[PDB]
Amino acid sequence: SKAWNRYRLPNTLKPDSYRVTLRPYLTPNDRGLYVFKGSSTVRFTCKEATDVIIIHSKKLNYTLSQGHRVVLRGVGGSQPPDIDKTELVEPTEYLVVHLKGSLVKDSQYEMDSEFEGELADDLAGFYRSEYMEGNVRKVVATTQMQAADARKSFPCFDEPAMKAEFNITLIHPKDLTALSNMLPKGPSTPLPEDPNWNVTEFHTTPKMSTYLLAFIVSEFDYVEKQASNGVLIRIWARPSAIAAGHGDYALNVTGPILNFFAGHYDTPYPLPKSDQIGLPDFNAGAMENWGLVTYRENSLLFDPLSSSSSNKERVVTVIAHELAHQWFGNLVTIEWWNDLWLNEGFASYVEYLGADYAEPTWNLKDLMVLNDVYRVMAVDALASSHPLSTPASEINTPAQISELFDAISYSKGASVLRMLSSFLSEDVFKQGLASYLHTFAYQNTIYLNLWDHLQEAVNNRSIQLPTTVRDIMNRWTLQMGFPVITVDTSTGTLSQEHFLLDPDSNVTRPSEFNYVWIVPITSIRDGRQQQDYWLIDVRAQNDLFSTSGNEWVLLNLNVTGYYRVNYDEENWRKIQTQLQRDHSAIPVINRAQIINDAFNLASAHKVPVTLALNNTLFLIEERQYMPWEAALSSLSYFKLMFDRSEVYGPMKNYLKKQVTPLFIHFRNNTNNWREIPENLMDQYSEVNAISTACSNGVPECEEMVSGLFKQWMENPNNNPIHPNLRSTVYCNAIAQGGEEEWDFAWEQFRNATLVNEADKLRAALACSKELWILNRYLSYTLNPDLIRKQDATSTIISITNNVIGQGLVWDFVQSNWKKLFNDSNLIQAVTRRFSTEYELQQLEQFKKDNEETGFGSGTRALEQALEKTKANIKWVKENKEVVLQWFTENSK
Amino acid sequence: SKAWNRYRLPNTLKPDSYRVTLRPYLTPNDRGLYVFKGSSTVRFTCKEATDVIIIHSKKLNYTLSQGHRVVLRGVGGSQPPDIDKTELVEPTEYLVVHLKGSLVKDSQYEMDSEFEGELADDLAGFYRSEYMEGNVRKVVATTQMQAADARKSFPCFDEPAMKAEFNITLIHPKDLTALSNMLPKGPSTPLPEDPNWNVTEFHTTPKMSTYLLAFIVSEFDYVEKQASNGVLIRIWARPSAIAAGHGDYALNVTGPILNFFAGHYDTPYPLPKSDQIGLPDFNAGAMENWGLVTYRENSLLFDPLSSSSSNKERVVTVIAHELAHQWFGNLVTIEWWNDLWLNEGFASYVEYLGADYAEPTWNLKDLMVLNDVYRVMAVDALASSHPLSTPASEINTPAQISELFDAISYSKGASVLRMLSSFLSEDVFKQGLASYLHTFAYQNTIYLNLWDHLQEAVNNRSIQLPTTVRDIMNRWTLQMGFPVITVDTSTGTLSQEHFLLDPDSNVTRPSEFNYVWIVPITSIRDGRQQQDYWLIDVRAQNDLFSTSGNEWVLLNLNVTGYYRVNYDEENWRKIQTQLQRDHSAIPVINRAQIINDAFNLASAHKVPVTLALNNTLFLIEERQYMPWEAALSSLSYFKLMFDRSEVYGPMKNYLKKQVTPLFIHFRNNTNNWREIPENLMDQYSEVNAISTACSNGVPECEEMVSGLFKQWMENPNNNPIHPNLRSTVYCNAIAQGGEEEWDFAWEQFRNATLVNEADKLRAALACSKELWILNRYLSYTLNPDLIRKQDATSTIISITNNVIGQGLVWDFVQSNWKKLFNDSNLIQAVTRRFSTEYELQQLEQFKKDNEETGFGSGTRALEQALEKTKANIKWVKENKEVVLQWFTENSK
Ligand SMILES: *[C@@H]1O[C@H](CO)[C@@H](O[C@@H]2O[C@H](CO)[C@@H](O[C@@H]3O[C@H](CO)[C@@H](O)[C@H](O)[C@@H]3O)[C@H](O)[C@H]2NC(C)=O)[C@H](O)[C@H]1NC(C)=O
Ligand SMILES: *[C@@H]1O[C@H](CO)[C@@H](O[C@@H]2O[C@H](CO)[C@@H](O[C@@H]3O[C@H](CO)[C@@H](O)[C@H](O)[C@@H]3O)[C@H](O)[C@H]2NC(C)=O)[C@H](O)[C@H]1NC(C)=O
Ligand SMILES: *[C@@H]1O[C@H](CO)[C@@H](O)[C@H](O)[C@H]1NC(C)=O
Ligand SMILES: *[C@@H]1O[C@H](CO)[C@@H](O)[C@H](O)[C@H]1NC(C)=O
Ligand SMILES: *[C@@H]1O[C@H](CO)[C@@H](O)[C@H](O)[C@H]1NC(C)=O
Ligand SMILES: *[C@@H]1O[C@H](CO)[C@@H](O)[C@H](O)[C@H]1NC(C)=O
Ligand SMILES: *[C@@H]1O[C@H](CO)[C@@H](O)[C@H](O)[C@H]1NC(C)=O
Ligand SMILES: *[C@@H]1O[C@H](CO)[C@@H](O)[C@H](O)[C@H]1NC(C)=O
Ligand SMILES: *[C@@H]1O[C@H](CO)[C@@H](O)[C@H](O)[C@H]1NC(C)=O
Ligand SMILES: *[C@@H]1O[C@H](CO)[C@@H](O)[C@H](O)[C@H]1NC(C)=O
Ligand SMILES: *[C@@H]1O[C@H](CO)[C@@H](O)[C@H](O)[C@H]1NC(C)=O
Ligand SMILES: *[C@@H]1O[C@H](CO)[C@@H](O)[C@H](O)[C@H]1NC(C)=O
Ligand SMILES: *[C@@H]1O[C@H](CO)[C@@H](O)[C@H](O)[C@H]1NC(C)=O
Ligand SMILES: *[C@@H]1O[C@H](CO)[C@@H](O)[C@H](O)[C@H]1NC(C)=O
Ligand SMILES: [Zn+2]
Ligand SMILES: [Zn+2]
Repeated sequence: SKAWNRYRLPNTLKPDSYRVTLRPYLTPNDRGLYVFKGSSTVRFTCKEATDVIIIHSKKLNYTLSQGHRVVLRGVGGSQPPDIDKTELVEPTEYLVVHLKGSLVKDSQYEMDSEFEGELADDLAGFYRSEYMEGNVRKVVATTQMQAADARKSFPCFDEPAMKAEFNITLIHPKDLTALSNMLPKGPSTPLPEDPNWNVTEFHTTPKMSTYLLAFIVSEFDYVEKQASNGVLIRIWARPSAIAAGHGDYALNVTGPILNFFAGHYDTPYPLPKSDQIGLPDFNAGAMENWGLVTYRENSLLFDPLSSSSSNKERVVTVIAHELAHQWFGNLVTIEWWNDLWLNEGFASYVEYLGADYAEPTWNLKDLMVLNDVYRVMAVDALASSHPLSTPASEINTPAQISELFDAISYSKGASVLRMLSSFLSEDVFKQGLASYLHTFAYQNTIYLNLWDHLQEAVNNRSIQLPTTVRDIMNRWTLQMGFPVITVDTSTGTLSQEHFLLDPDSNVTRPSEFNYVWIVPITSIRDGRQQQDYWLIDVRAQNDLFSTSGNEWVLLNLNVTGYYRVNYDEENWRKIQTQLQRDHSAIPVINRAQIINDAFNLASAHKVPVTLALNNTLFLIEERQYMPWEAALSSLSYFKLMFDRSEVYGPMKNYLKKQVTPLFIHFRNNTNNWREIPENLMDQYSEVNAISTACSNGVPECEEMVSGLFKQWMENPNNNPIHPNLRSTVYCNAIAQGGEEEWDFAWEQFRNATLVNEADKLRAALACSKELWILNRYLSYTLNPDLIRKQDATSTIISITNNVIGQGLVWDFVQSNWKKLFNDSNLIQAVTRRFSTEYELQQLEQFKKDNEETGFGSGTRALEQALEKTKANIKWVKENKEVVLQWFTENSK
Repeated sequence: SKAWNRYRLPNTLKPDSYRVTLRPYLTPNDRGLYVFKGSSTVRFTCKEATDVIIIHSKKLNYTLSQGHRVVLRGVGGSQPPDIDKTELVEPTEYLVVHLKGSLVKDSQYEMDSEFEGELADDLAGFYRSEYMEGNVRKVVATTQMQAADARKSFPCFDEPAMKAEFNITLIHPKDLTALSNMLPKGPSTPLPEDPNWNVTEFHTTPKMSTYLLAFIVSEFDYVEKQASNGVLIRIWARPSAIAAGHGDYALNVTGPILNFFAGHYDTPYPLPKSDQIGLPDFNAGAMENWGLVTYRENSLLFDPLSSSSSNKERVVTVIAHELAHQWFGNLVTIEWWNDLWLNEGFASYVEYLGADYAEPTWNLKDLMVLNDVYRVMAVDALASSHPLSTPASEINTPAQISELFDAISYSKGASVLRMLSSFLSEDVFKQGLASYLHTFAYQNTIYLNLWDHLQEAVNNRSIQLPTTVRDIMNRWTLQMGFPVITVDTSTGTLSQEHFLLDPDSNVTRPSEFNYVWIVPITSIRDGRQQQDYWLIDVRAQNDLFSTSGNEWVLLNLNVTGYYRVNYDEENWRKIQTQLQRDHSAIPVINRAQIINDAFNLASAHKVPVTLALNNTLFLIEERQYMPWEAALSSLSYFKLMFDRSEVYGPMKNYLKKQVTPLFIHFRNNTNNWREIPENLMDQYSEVNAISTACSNGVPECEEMVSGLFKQWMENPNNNPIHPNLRSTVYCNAIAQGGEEEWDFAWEQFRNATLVNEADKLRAALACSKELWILNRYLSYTLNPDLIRKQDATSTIISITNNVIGQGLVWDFVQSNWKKLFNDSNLIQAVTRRFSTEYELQQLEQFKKDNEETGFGSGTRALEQALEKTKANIKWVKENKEVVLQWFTENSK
């Protein structure tokens, strides 16, 4: 009941501005520690009389000044009380300054601090990243503040609605460049006590959130170009990468995307520059720090001679995502983390608009169906999912915050925005967004603020909707999950219900909306688009959905809406007949839909599993990427359920049959692998045909990959494998080979100069079929001299995806949990095969054994794993015989 | 405290003779059950007045007669009390007849019973075995009584010291032959109620134990020959096997071995015939029933065109073993099961004398070192081992009895007899045994009775020993374990201590002998045998064991003694120098000894592990079977400890290097696999070279086995693989191949006509590297339509030996224990890889979870698994780095 034991800051104090001086030491001290020393003054306003200053502080040591950890001074004549004592409260991460009296309402004060922290290799706060240039160790001081680590670099009111201006000074070796959000204010000057160091002050930032600050000291090089909106773009990276031209693609796209967004939203980018910088050690994909956007090397750099088309797509989309955040996150910021989707849903959707602008021939916007809609529907069909906007009172700790950086906030966020754009029209949507951005510039928002501005646009344009934007969109935002819409084409009746993969699962989170949605329904009849419809009730009838004779209908054209569709068996049969007659008559995205929806419906007991399997029969003559990818994504579940069972042979036999003609088509079309297709989707289709053919035993594919890899081994400096094919050739050559192939690939990995090439090798090494080799590799993932800490969990996950790595990794996780934790994606990956009572009991015991240690940001993933495991046991029992028989009877 | 709740029969009643009539029904009844109906009268003597008749009865249903389950009558004027009531007490397996008064001391009585039981497919008591002749189902009624199942066929005083004569009548279909211990008494007559059945009475048996009775009804055929001692031998088997000539080898050897034993022990076989019969369904290897010896088909039948030399050796040794029992077990019988070694140790040793007689060119007696001494030293180095003669009061239940049919009773029994023969001389030994057999014919013995007769021979021959036979041999019989004898060749000092694989293990069983032995020590100096020595104390000094200059000594010539030997490092170094200079200077058995002892000493921390590994270096030029087999046996532990670890590659690389020249030698010597070596040991050496080369990655071996198997697949009716090579070619071709090879081998298995061929295929199928295939195969082992119940556990063990089958089988055992148990070798096999705290905790939880179900005859194996797992964790921690480095540095 003491304020310093509660996780949210009091509302009594609100900062105005800060100055911060930080000095990283890039050589270890006598104790072998890398440290930084700093000072700060924060000016703040008392909003309500209080005798305590509660401010965030994490892993900082204070130098005493005038008898206490801090000094408190008046501003504009205020006369603050004396300090009694200070304390550091570790759980809530506060410095608590107990005062001898109360501060005065609507008065200002300043607090000065002098402090020191570790420049750790922990990827959080002010931290160190390392690389080698030949035999010379290069050490970089860099930052990652989001969500709650700005407090690990200096004391601050570290919540996103506590916006302030920041005056940053970096003291650094004179040979190294200091970078921050803003440009330097005047020249750098020698430090008086030691002229081997420079003092670099930066101009004051705009009013902004603490989680967006960045401080970097390095000897990076850069390329640069003024963008057409007058903003300076620089791409910074290790000197060898810049000299090799690997920053050139980022330079080609960054300024043009930034200018595109500024124009599209009628809202200028207000800062003089936007630096993009690639770090050797970085936790997430990238981070949108305002003026100094940071990236993993693999998300920013690109080598036209060794990076794949998929890598190129990653670069432009991640850049577009980070640039989208300059508007959705930086200029306008979430009030609190519970509404994270206002940042992340927007950036995840808007990234495709930016990438499409930069690369108009690629057709990327379409991939959102796979990358966003279907990615998130897997978890959002669980009773243990969570709403897009969780109630703010439930999100308090750093672990609970971290947990929200998930498929819901990103991918469901993007999907619901895609749907909204569709029913408003994009022109009306962007009009409402321009108004939103203008109104809340330099401020913070909740979900209701967005609806108000979209409503203003709807009202201006006289768009008629069945109710207000707020009431439609609250259904998609405040309750978890999504509906299945079931059509009876005999009568034209539609109904909706909350779609649950397990009908038996226990939804315990109440919804004031009763898990009923207001649903925009598009549709086609025999390939022709019909009038749009709004389903407002649990059930309705309309002749739009009635058919007679040979006619079929499909709902959700191009899957713009966040919902699944079921039909009566007769309409499904007509759809299957269409797929056999001329599959091109159904839009490509809807061919993906038919497959993906039917597999999920089968899990939920809404269609027979043989109906979903029958929907894959036409794939033998499908050449498009997307329907194959949707099928392989759904069948991934079958592999997880069955790859340790009698069902697996027939399953592989079936996939071998379905993919062989496609594999042969590509063998011929590429002139025996000499060329790659012109169209991006065809390039992806080719990779999937190869991967699928090889995984399922097509002998020509096994011969091809082993032959190519052997040719590379014989000529290591002349890699004969096209970059697009490397991941799959490397993985399958390692799977088909033995110790000699593995060791070759490991040495290539250790000696890698490109992160893209290292990443492909690192995944490939997990493809060994030999248990002893997987165990040895597991031991390397934990050694930061061998595999970078940023990549440890990724590599462990690659091992667990291998059927032979399953028991290995699960036993390792159970055995080492305390050590791993104390010193989410992992839980999800290691548990997804579970389909037995034995495994369930292990998982329940794992929860019990580690309840005290806690599961931190993996807490919800554990609940979800328990729910899925229970569903899987029942699903396997119900389906194993029918599935075995189906694959056996259809694979010949 | 009621006698009927105690496991041992009272001493109040002792049977004299029995008549038993049994009638099996070889077609199912209306309820689908196969049943047998029977009657019995037992005549018994009251030794002490009692008002209860406690007699064994298991799974029998009684037909009421004169108002009770049985009728009690007087003999020779006795006048028994009326019966009050009877009860069946299931735990102790008794029929309990409560009387209205007491029986009279030294009077006789008769008890009549009429009963019915199931002719189950459970391999115990009177049971059914099944085979197909074309499409016609053949059903056989057959028996297995040992230890405690005679009571499952008729009520009896079912303990081995309750000897009696038996008068057996079988009522059977007129077309089927009835067989029992004795020959028929007069002609068979039609059953009056139904002339489709014959009534066959057999002559009275000698006085004998209930566990030796046999009753068989079949349409088997036979071959026959009168043996030179006038005894009729017949070999009986399914008609197709006999017609094919597959009983001919057994006929060649059986009579001659029987006559050899009768001559050797100066003790005639007293019965008119000895039938050998091979059953399609049979639990153990064979069973020595007096006059009607039963066998698995794979232990009796032999096909010169498809069976291997190893199979041939199995046939002659198992026949010799069963014939040895006619003297050691049947004529003279253990008093109680605690002294089982008096039957099984003798048969296990004497089998080699008989087999050597029949096949004098094979040199089999030598293999006892591998098959007996080293087989048992593994378990007898645990604190949880047990003495050869366990105290009788500890052995009470059928589970505790069953448990004693183990490596101690068989192999340690044989080893201690080998040692005894060596120090007495065989001539003195057999003189004492002839006296033993003469004195105790038709009676029962304990271990002390044997020593008394051996002493009589020693006394007659004036053999001088350091004490009596009893006092020497009690050290080897009444306490578990064996000594390590450590020699300091600097001073000629020897000492002994109880050898424990884990120095930290807790020996809780006290020994009145303080784990000190009296040890006969043979020795050689530079290849020349020295005078024998007796170590009587914990330590001694003698110049026999002192060396100077270049001389070396070795103790335990040809490993006649049941002990391990360690030396000072200097003598070990001279031994290693001898192995490098001219390994032929050390007797072949002692080359096996040097290897095997050093590996075990290394586990016990008595020598560095690198010393044991260094002792294998000379194997690169070793061509003899035995030292290689001893090395591979010891290295099996390294494989179990390391085949899921980084150590395994270097280990395989080392074995590949060591075996390649031998593999190439055989490739050349056999004219590229066209021929097999003439000498039996060389034939075994060839198989081991192939197995080892293929398991460890010799490319010429992988090519050879895959090529041969493919050639067979292309010509299924013309198998190109020599029988000696089939097990290893089949296993490695399956491991190297995929689903197509596996499926070919499975269909060959299902269609097999020879048990020998089926057995090789059944083992080979467990060699798949694909987890899904092993899981599918696991599901077949449990289906009695696919794999015979007699072979279920064997096949499961083959799966668990595969590194990929480890997690599979262990999880299966944990998950299905209650079901498996309620509806020992398995425990030992599934746990032998355990070397981690994680696995230990699983094992401890497994014990806890199933404590109530109990572990029956697997109880001691579980205690041993716990002890070994704890030792393994420590051993891996202590040795993994040094072993990794050694294999890496020595494999190049
Ligand atoms: C971070 O740097 C900025 C920019 O230099 C500082 O803002 C400046 O602060 C000064 C001193 O407070 C402002 O002048 C004063 O304004 C007050 C009204 O609040 C007036 O009563 C005084 O007479 C005086 O003129 C100045 O306007 C302001 N400049 C800008 C552009 O806003 C800021 O204080 C720095 N913060 C910290 C903690 O160092
Ligand atoms: C199993 O069969 C044997 C052999 O037929 C039976 O042994 C025979 O039993 C009879 C009747 O007891 C013996 O004759 C009797 O001997 C007693 C002395 O105990 C004497 O007082 C009577 O005057 C009478 O002669 C006969 O000697 C004996 N034969 C042999 C060779 O031992 C045995 O009884 C049968 N057991 C059962 C339970 O059916
Ligand atoms: C902060 O102080 C603690 C406690 O004295 C010390 O262990 C730690 O090393 C200090 N951190 C730094 C970066 O100096
Ligand atoms: C360091 O300061 C000097 C002036 O004192 C300036 O010329 C130089 O460019 C600065 N260098 C860096 C890397 O900040
Ligand atoms: C960047 O654009 C230039 C000019 O259009 C082009 O030549 C170059 O290939 C582009 N670089 C990359 C890496 O795509
Ligand atoms: C709506 O129209 C009003 C009045 O013309 C205008 O001022 C306002 O900016 C418009 N809002 C939106 C969201 O278009
Ligand atoms: C799947 O197709 C088969 C073969 O045409 C058909 O018999 C079966 O009914 C289909 N399954 C369903 C659920 O319609
Ligand atoms: C490792 O990479 C270096 C530098 O990029 C290259 O020169 C060399 O060929 C590679 N080393 C090996 C052993 O292949
Ligand atoms: C013995 O009786 C029990 C109980 O009535 C019955 O279940 C069982 O089938 C009987 N056994 C035989 C072989 O008839
Ligand atoms: C059955 O009995 C008859 C005499 O009744 C006899 O001739 C025949 O050999 C007997 N057969 C068998 C198999 O016991
Ligand atoms: C049995 O002995 C005969 C005669 O010596 C011999 O010809 C035959 O090969 C032997 N049979 C077997 C199966 O060894
Ligand atoms: C020992 O000798 C006695 C007297 O000659 C003889 O009767 C007895 O059978 C012999 N015993 C043994 C075991 O040789
Ligand atoms: C094993 O042999 C190596 C190489 O000759 C030697 O250095 C080492 O001492 C030996 N190990 C032992 C325990 O003697
Ligand atoms: C199975 O064995 C039979 C009878 O021994 C043989 O005739 C036939 O060739 C085998 N069947 C197959 C399919 O190989
Ligand atoms: Zn983002
Ligand atoms: Zn035996």
